[PDB]
Amino acid sequence: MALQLSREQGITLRGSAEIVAEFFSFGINSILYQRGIYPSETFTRVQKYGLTLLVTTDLELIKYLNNVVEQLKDWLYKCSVQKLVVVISNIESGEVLERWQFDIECDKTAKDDSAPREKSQKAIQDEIRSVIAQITATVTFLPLLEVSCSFDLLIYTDKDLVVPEKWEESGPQFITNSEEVRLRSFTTTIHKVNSMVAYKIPVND
Repeated sequence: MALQLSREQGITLRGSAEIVAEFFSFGINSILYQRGIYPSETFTRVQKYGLTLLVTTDLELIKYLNNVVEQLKDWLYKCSVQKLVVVISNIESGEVLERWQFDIECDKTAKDDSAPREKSQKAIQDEIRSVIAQITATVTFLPLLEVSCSFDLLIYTDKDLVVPEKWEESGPQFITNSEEVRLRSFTTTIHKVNSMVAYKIPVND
C-alpha cells in the first residue's frame, strides 16, 4: 500500500521486488542451463549479486519470463508473492523428469525493522550464489540431458483465511518416483527465499 507514489520506478516495494525479480529470473535462467530445457549454445556469462552466473539468451524464454516478471510485479507483488514451482517434464515421453520448487517471500515495506549490517543484500549473494550453484552442482551429480522437456511455472500467494484449501500438498502422489531434497533457504527482514529441488529416481538403493 502507498499513496502519491508511482510504481514505474519505486524503491519501497519495487526495490525488494527488483532483487526477488532478478533473483527469480536469474535462478530460472540458470536452471535452463542446468536442466537443459533447450540448446545451451544460447548461454551468456554475467556477473551479478557479487558472483558470476550464466544465463540463457532466449528471446522466447526471455519473453516468457518478461511477461511473467512484469505480471509477477503487478500480479504477484499485489498480493505479496509466496511460492513458485517449476515442473519440467519430458515432452517426448510426456512424463515429469525434473521439478524445481523455490519459495519467494517479500514485504511491502519496513514498518519498524531495519536491515542487518550496512546492507541486507549480502544474504542475497549467498542465496543467489547457493541457488545458481546448487542447481549446477547437482547437475554434475546428475547425468546428461536428452529429452526436450516442457516448462510448468507455478505462482503462489498468501491469503487471509477463507478456510484452508492447501495446494500441491494434500495428496501422497506428486510425480511417480522421484526424490525431494532441500538445497538452501535465505531469510531477510524484507524478504525470504527458499530453494528445494526434486528429481526422478530410477529405483536406486
